[PDB]
Amino acid sequence: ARINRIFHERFPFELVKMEFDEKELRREISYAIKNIHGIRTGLFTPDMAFETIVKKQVKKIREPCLKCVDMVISELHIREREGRTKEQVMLLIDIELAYMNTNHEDFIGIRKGWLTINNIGIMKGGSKEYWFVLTAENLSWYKDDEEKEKKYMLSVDNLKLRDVEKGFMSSKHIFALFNTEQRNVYKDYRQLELACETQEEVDSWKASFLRAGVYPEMDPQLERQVETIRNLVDSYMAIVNKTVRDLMPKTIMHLMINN
Repeated sequence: ARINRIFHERFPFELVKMEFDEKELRREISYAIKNIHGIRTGLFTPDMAFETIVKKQVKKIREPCLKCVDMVISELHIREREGRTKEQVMLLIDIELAYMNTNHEDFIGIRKGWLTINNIGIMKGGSKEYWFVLTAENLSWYKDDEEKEKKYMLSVDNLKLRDVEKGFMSSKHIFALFNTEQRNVYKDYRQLELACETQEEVDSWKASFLRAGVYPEMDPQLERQVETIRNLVDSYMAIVNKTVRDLMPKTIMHLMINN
């Protein structure tokens, strides 16, 4: 049975092969919102945009759960018991689809790093380094990784993202945050041309800014609704994986091995 225990701790590997294309998840969230409103208008995000995307991904779990039962039967009347152990695995998944419990270990119940300001004003020299935290809502500056100072901030929206021309440092690739409707870019430091340690870091920052909602150098509302639903789905599917990992061995131990 030290082989069986590997299954109970190899089954977690099958549950992470269930890959999906992100742009297909966003596509289905969008069509879900539109079909839920119907003829009406989108004042608030509907619940079924969350419930029906989650219910769709949970149904994918039936397969690996029934693989786990077959593997354990290989290691081990045992056939007649297989007819009863697999009902309780299907019936446990059905129960997961019957009700959506949002009261625990859920949101209801994005990028960090050091950035250097390349352009320095008349009152300062060298370069200015600060600890930067990016969220989907706002930008914040700090003097250290402890994130205690809370001195400068920028809005994710009403802001634009751009690359830079030739002449900027190549050893510390520089991007820029800027506005065109305002002269002062959220306590601007000479157009906020910020250097990173590597070019890959800049690209990752640009991706995070775009995800947050920074405009590159239905859509305004639908994209925010799609993003909100996507994050809520991920957090709730983390719960569903923990429950399945911890309930499969006990269902097999009770119904098959101990009998």
